[PDB]
Amino acid sequence: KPNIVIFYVDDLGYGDLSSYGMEQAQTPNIDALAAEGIRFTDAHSSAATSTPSRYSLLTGQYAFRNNAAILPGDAPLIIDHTKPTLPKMLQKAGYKTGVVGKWHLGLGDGFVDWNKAVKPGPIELGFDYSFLIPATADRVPTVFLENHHVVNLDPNDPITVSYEKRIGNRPVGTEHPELLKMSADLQHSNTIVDGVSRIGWMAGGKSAEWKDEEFPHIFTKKAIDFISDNKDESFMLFFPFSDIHVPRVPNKMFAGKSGMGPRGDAILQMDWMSGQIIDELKKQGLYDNTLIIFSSDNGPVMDDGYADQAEELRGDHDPAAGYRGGKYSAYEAGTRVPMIITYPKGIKNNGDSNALVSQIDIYKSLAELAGVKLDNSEAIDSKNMLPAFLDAKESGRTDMLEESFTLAIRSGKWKYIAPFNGTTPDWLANKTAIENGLKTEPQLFDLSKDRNEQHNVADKYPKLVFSLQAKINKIKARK
Amino acid sequence: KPNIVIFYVDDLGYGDLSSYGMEQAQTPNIDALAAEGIRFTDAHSSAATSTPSRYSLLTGQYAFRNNAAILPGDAPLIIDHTKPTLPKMLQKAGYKTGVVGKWHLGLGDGFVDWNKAVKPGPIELGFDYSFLIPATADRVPTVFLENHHVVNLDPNDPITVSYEKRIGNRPVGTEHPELLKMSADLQHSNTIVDGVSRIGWMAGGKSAEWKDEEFPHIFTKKAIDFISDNKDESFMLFFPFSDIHVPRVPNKMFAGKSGMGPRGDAILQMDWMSGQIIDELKKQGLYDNTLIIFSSDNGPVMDDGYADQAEELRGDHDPAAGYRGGKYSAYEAGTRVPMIITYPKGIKNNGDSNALVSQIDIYKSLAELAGVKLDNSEAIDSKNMLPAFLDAKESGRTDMLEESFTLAIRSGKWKYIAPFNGTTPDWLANKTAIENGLKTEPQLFDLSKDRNEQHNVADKYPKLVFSLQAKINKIKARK
Ligand SMILES: O=S(=O)(O)OC[C@H]1O[C@@H](O)[C@H](O)[C@@H](O)[C@H]1O
Ligand SMILES: O=S(=O)(O)OC[C@H]1O[C@@H](O)[C@H](O)[C@@H](O)[C@H]1O
Ligand SMILES: [Ca+2]
Ligand SMILES: [Ca+2]
Repeated sequence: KPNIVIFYVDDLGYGDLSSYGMEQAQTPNIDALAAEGIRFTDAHSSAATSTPSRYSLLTGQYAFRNNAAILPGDAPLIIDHTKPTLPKMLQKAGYKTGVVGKWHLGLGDGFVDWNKAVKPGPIELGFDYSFLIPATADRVPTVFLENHHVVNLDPNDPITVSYEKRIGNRPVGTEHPELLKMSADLQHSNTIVDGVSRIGWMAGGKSAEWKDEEFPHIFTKKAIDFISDNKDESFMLFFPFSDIHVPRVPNKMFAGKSGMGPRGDAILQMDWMSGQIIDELKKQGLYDNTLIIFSSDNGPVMDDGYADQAEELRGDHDPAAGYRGGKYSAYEAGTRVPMIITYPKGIKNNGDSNALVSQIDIYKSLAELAGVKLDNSEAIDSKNMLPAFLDAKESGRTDMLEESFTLAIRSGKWKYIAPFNGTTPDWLANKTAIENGLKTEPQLFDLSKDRNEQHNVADKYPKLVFSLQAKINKIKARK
Repeated sequence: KPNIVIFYVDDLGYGDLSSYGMEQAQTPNIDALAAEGIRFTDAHSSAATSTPSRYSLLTGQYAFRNNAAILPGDAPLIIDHTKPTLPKMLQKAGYKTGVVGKWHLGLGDGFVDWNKAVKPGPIELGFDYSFLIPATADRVPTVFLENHHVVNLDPNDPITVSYEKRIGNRPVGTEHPELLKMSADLQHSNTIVDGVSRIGWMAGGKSAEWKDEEFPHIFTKKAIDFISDNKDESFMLFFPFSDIHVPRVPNKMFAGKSGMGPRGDAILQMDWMSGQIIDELKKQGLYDNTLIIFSSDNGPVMDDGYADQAEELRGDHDPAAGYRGGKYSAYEAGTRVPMIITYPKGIKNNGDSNALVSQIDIYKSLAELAGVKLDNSEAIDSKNMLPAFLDAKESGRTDMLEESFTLAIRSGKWKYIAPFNGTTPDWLANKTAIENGLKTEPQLFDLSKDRNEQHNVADKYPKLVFSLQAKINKIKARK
């Protein structure tokens, strides 16, 4: 039974790898995986934002089924811990499980006292070991959580977090721009730590504050500690990167080296972080009997809140590589992300694969790998794609959901986006460089003639529109 | 029968890899090789300069036995095309052979007419295909030699080359500093090509003129085509980089990216080119039955002829990694260079290896691997080291010669340098930033206690000094 490692990059776009087209900088370590293994060209995150994609990846359930949406850093755990989870399925098969990186699935069951035992958390979800950034890099609280406790927390300088009003004695970005390494939009202009303002306020916790620049070393180290401690048994590591999420404050090992600014330097950081872990697996002789899944939680974004020159220094770079949309979108670039799989022992055919695969398929696929029988209720929306994960010649799905602020479905070459008639959060206004694809009219595209989704042919094909819409409706009605 | 790829870097120091301690730049493709295979810490080129090390590589025979030393671009071939070579030996075992990169071994047998079929050359030494820089990048002729003919030669505009006198209409660096990308010493201030002045003068051949900045594309493209043409037979690629020899004119992809200027930038270019070919083997499915040898032709130099900010932008980087000497030197860093070997289908044990081994042993090791018996008189100074090469727990040599302007020998922990009572090139006086170990006294070091050869114990060990000189004497006298 192989080891499992899931490299999970924050906001990595389809074209954000040199093995997926990037010319202005290279990602040699990740590029090496694609050369050896299977490079997926029609693989998808379950959603176009973070919290819902992670929810599906770990539960095998569509995010809308529990209304999963981008969370604050003090939100309660959105996964019901009394139910099967992907890591839980693996412990069953005898795996040691661990997660090192950004969480963003919630913590606790109502009110998080950051100075006491924090639970339910990952450990209650079937992870033997955890070391987390609570939410995202740009949200408070601004600390690491190891298993059930905040790291380097001092009793006499206790932590409190607010998303309602300003608390504590830390400067805030709006009032002290001279303390800011980069300027930030109003949503991101609250409590300053390590010269960067964040979303929300945090009081206390000086001993426990993180230093963004120190991430690549902190997180690779904990990972390697986990691989070391558990090398004598079957282990699974979930490594959700904070990179390349804002704020991009890359390490000086990378800063200014991509020629694309902090966004590009962050891609570089990710690729070096990946390499440290892969190479350790190589040195310790674990690599050949390890299945590595490398992917992303959603599509790319340039300016996501900070004045980090992403647009000014982008040049010719296209982080979606010719697909319409990006982060937050129902268009292909919202969910169509790099996925690369390596497993020397088990891959029958290396090469590029265009199997229609969604990250929600990982659940049942690993189950088959681990030899675990699933309940009829466990991972209901998941499908076994293990053949297509190990053979670039196998096909994957017939049809596939993509979740955004609306819902969209792929059925072969067809791309349908259901009409949206709700309201969207105020911060979405900031992201208009990206076409979100939310219209009150139906949209239908043939990606085989129209890869970029520029020609809506729903008036040409009402037969098809009605069909695919009922499919989305029927999916929502699955009981 | 495994394929064989030899990556052979120019002037690569023991510490010019982050897998060997380099901190100011990252060499991920080469470090990935190190992590998977065996990383050698006591591995040596035969000599502390280019031509002789290359000579002992292909002949399995010490350089002094033919007075082999750094050659001008118009020197006749110094390897006897009538006698066996490493490529010829491989041809006996069925391999399709090729060399892409620099040569520096000489061409022809006296007068080279560059506008006609150049023979003898690499082809008569058992190479099926060759694409070459005839000498060094800082040496005329600045053209490519493909098999027996100059690439993109226009017969109306014939090439002539001289190292004695100025010929032709091209400007020289001594008259036109305004035309240069960087300033040079007077040795390197002759003919200007692509905005860099060379050693010696070249008339004619405008269409053949290469461009340093395109070297990575041109040469990785000829290597990959060589592979992709012979993916179906057993083959061997000798891939002698011009990186990182002076002039350092890195492609814009790497310019300014290392922090250490052109010298470090050439290291990044080296690594990118390695990954291009590594990734090719992996994509075509060849990697697992391919043995890769990665090493260097001699130790490191900072300033070697051009003003390229090597020293200024060094920081705290030590290319000799604490070893004494370097390029041209009789001290350890003159020959002790990085060496790495992978061969997924053959490596017994991976890891780090302190086997005392030399590049002269690659001949007889490969002849075991290819199963070819050698004459009593073939590769006579070569020894089979295949077990140390493929098993990180295996040891190597009892003794080992090191060649420079004097002779030295390693004898386990012992290092002895034979006194030097001779004369040296005026240009070596441009190289005094490095200690060359040329002394009229004998030198003895216990590398066990004195890694950086600081304490000459010739006085404390008169009998040992006699024994090791004696062996050097006996080694010269081998008929
Ligand atoms: O990948 S995500 O965690 O979904 O990104 C979360 C996003 O939420 C938005 O409200 C912020 O303006 C963004 O700056 C970003 O933090
Ligand atoms: O790497 S080597 O080919 O050994 O170096 C040859 C050297 O010859 C010397 O005359 C020059 O001053 C150096 O610039 C360098 O070209
Ligand atoms: Ca995300
Ligand atoms: Ca050299």
